[PDB]
Amino acid sequence: TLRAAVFDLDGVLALPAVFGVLGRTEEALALPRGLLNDAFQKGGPEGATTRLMKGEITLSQWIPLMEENCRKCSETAKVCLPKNFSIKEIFDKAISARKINRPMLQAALMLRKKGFTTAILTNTWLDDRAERDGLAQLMCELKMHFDFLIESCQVGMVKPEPQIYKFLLDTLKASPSEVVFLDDIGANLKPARDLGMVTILVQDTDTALKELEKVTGIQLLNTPAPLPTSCNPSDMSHGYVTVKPRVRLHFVELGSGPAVCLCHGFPESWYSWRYQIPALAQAGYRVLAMDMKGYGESSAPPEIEEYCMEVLCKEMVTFLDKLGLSQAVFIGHDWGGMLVWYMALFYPERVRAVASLNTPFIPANPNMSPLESIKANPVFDYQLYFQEPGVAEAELEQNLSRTFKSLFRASDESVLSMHKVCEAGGLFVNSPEEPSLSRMVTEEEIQFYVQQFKKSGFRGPLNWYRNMERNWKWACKSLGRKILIPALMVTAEKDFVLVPQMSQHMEDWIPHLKRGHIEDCGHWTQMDKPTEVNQILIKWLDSDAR
Amino acid sequence: TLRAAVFDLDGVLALPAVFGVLGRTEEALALPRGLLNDAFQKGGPEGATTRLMKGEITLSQWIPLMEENCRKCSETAKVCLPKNFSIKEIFDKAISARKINRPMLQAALMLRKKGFTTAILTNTWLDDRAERDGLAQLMCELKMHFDFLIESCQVGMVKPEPQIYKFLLDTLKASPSEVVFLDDIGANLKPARDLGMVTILVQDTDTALKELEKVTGIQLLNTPAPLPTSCNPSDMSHGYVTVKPRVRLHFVELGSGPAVCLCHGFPESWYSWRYQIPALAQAGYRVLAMDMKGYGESSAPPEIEEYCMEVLCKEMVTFLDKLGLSQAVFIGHDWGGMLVWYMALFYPERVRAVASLNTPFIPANPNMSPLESIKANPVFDYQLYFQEPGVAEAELEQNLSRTFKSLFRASDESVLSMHKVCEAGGLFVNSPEEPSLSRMVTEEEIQFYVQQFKKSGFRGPLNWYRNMERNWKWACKSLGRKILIPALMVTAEKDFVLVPQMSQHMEDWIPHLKRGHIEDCGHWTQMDKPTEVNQILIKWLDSDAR
Ligand SMILES: Cn1c(N)c(N2CCCCC2)c(=O)[nH]c1=O
Ligand SMILES: Cn1c(N)c(N2CCCCC2)c(=O)[nH]c1=O
Ligand SMILES: [Mg+2]
Ligand SMILES: [Mg+2]
Repeated sequence: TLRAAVFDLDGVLALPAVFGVLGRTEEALALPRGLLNDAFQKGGPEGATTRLMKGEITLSQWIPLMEENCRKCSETAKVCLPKNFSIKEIFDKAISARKINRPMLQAALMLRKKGFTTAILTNTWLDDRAERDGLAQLMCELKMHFDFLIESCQVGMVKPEPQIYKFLLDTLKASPSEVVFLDDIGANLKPARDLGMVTILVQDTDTALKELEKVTGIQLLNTPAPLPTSCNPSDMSHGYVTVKPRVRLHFVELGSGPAVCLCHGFPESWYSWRYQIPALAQAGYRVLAMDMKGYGESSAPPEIEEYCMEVLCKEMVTFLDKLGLSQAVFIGHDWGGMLVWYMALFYPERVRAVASLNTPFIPANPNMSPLESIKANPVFDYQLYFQEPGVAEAELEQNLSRTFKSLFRASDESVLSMHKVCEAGGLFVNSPEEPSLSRMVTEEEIQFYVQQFKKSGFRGPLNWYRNMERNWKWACKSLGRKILIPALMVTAEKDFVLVPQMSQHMEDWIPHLKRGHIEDCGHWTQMDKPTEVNQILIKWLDSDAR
Repeated sequence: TLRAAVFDLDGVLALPAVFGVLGRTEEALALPRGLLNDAFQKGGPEGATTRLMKGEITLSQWIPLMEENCRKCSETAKVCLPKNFSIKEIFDKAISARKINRPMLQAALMLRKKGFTTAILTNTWLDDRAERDGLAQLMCELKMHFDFLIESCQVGMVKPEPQIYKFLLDTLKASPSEVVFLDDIGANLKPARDLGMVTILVQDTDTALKELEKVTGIQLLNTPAPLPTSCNPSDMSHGYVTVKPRVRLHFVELGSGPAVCLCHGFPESWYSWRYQIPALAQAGYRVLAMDMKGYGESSAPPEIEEYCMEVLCKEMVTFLDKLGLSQAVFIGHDWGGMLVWYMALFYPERVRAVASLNTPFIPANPNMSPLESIKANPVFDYQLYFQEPGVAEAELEQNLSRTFKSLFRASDESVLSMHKVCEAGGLFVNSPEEPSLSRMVTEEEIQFYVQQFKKSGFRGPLNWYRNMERNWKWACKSLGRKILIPALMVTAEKDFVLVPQMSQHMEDWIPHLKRGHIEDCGHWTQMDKPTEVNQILIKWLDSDAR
């Protein structure tokens, strides 16, 4: 029967509440108990604060009204306000003090995931203070997780007036007995209750979640640790830049602050960074998640040499130029990892910082041809399989579902040995027709990649492996150099190809190199361990790219 | 015969040159004359500096090599280097000291405009210093104006080695006698001269321009003040955001730093900001130039109410939300101007600063219906003409060329009175079939707008005028408020509709309002006076949005 959950903001989705800054201030300053609260509510439905909450006047216009209220209350209470008493100051601090109550957001997220319509209904104000960005940020971080946000000052109504609850019901398209509504103010519950809504009086969070959990019959408390926020492809800003006549690059873009350019591996997509994109934006960065050349909505010319590193890097430079970016932080995985190390080596003026997941930096060997080098590691045999134009294409294109469902698997779920791929005749010769779904991905996610690869298939992506000689000769030019810009290498314990030991000599070429290491993590790092990837990246960005 | 011009960077396109920081430093510090220069060149083709300029080693690797050179030179000159002597320090300062030599860039721009292929050919380095962004910025600002930039450290060759000039010729696809090449170092000219290139030894800029002007037969010196940099539509990053199921907004995006969202008027385009887009990026801002709803590559639903202010503003808010932007600066012109004032009034938490060109803020009159209000000004008659769906569409769509060529004219070139448009039967009933081209626009520019309006025509744009009652009622909600965030109103002397006197009472509603005023400037502000618009905006952004 319950179909919808509605949350207040102050004291429910965000803590501490401001009403409790009035109380704390009165104490701190030894003012009569309740004095500030009395000034706040002065005049009831006709007072300054209701005008504020209804959108009639802005925060800044209200501040001196509260001021006057406070003087009038202190005069009748026959006390003096303290020299330097300041409403602006009290509220500035209160508004910046208040953070998202994570357990409550997590319970709302959970209810939405099992099918609840969720809404935030709040008494709030039009904030024109110099410091208003703070609150704008909070509301953005919160509102994205909900079906609706109803704000008193946008609708001209306030809790507890009954018309707002009618407006709520109509927005939900639900009847009162389908709604649970949580608030920290009992008078605000009363009208919800009159209509027959389940209402929860929120004091400490855990008790309200207990009541919410009992009343919905869904686990909300003690639940396992949830994944980071993912990206819905059709809610993203999509960007397109032509870097030369036949080639346009596509990217998804989110957030503001230093530019951070994300470069995926083979055979992937911008969407491989779906767990990192909202977290890095949230952390104060401008994320640009690419489709690399050959993929998704980026161009995919047929010719092998279009995909050598030299050209790929020059095109990434052109990308910054057309976007008007003097630098970006470059973070890559797998092939995207090899590329960013090259950006570091050939265009350090354009790289604010560099990081790689899985892909080590190993200088080219000027004496050994890369083909020969490759034969020296049984686990790189798949690379030789990939050389002959057409062969890997036909296997990889034959059944896209099975391709992604076979590749994208956690380390304890593998279905492809990387062993003697050439001899076997294929990458999948000995894996199922219909693979089971990895714990790492939903069916919908597999299908996005399938739809992406329907545009150009595997020729462009495979081409990235078909320039071993050209990249070797180019890389040899850089053997005298070191990487001396900020740099982060992230190893993944259970990547059986890019093993962590392959990265061991990196400090000889990158002496100030920083590291993270992720246990129990296979090759598809970003989706296998998205929580730990995000922590290691944000911590490194904040300390080394900021 | 001369088809190509080639410029050096240090001492030609950028001043002061660094070689002249070696000289200045020796003086400043009372070291033997030439000592630093000797350490710099130590070892000639095999020395640290040639390795640097060839890309073998990075700037940071080079610094201690120069150091050692300097010690060895001071030992043989039997002098002491000064306590705290520091190469890193000397070059940090030198590299940040050096700016674009504007008269030289302006001469290159001019030669390119009359058909020269232009190139920058420079001895430079792979810069990995903590401060490398400085140089990255300079190179970006410079390189966009040229056909090629050839860098010693990317090609593995250096001036004066002859192979670089051969590489130059091949890049130009020109023969030596078609090339003028300018350098401040005579030894670098010598090989150009051996091949039969016109060469110019650059000491003071003006003399070299005199020689360049005589040798090309094109005026370069004393030329009139050029326009700001414009945008080539196909070199821009194009962005797309879906704000709700039927509506996607298109924008062009350039630069990094605080977000600045540009909102054009009727019947315009993102491209109306082509003169401001490169200047504001260059000034340290992230520009987002919209196609507003109804225009260009943004969606254009048929229904009138899709274009009322309330919906338009909510959709702009959604736009920030999906881009992950807590705020943008909003700068509008004409209709875009009315909109940004509404963003200021209804979402001040989301507006970092607001500016309008031409469009004043005039509070809705709660006693007078807006239709009646509109009849009160003979020069708003065109607004009534625009009400009847279909009528203005048919006139405006009939001949797109003539539409834009009639509208887009400077104030002394007008062809349409705004007088009794209804009575006359149209906006163009008494203007030419084939109008002449305004000084403000080239034929190509008129045609971009024509191509844009071929996608959706004039229904969506006209709709912006068809919600006078709905916007009035909405605007009445805001009559108690003031705008107290930073705000800039720009009047244009010769706009005969949005006259400057219409803005006179603005300080009653916006008490800290700043102003600029542009003389001799008609309605199409951004293109009529792009240089003065840019100065007034950058100066206001830098002081009020920063
Ligand atoms: C299971 N696995 C795995 N499939 C890969 N591939 C990445 C994509 C191309 C083929 C190899 C890897 O690099 N490391 C692994 O551990
Ligand atoms: C010449 N002129 C002019 N055409 C306009 N229009 C803008 C576009 C819609 C019709 C009116 C104006 O607002 N001010 C002017 O001075
Ligand atoms: Mg509350
Ligand atoms: Mg020079």
